[PDB]
Amino acid sequence: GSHMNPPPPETSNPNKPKRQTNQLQYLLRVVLKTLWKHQFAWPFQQPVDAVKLNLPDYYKIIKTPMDMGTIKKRLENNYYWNAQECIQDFNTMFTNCYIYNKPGDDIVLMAEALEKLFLQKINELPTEE
Ligand SMILES: CNC(=O)[C@H](CCCCNC(C)=O)NC(C)=O
Repeated sequence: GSHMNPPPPETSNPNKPKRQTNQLQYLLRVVLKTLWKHQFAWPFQQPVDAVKLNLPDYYKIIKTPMDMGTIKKRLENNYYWNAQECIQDFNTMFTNCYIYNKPGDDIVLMAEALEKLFLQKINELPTEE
């Protein structure tokens, strides 16, 4: 894509420690699956294209971008060490939306719907086995 968008967050790195846990499996099979198919997921399914959206300040404001396409690939590629690393990426995605956009805005209402669902599912994250 455009040189004015940053490289997306990495989804592979042989230097990073990785493991599968039952909590990470739940984050893929239950949490990400649930959020991904929601009516309001689409703005979150890939990195923000600030060029296409005509938002040239987006990567000046948001210095820790994150999206669910990145999270999906990180889960599928077993990139994470633990559930906390994955939960933080979801938390980062939601907070970026709330920092960059205004309380009334369509994208904020969309994020809030996804976040409500996320919280329902994380409250049920299984005991680590
Ligand atoms: C051109 N503007 C849009 O398309 C809007 C606003 C997008 C803001 C950037 N994305 C995020 C996730 O913060 N997207 C809608 C309203 O769904």
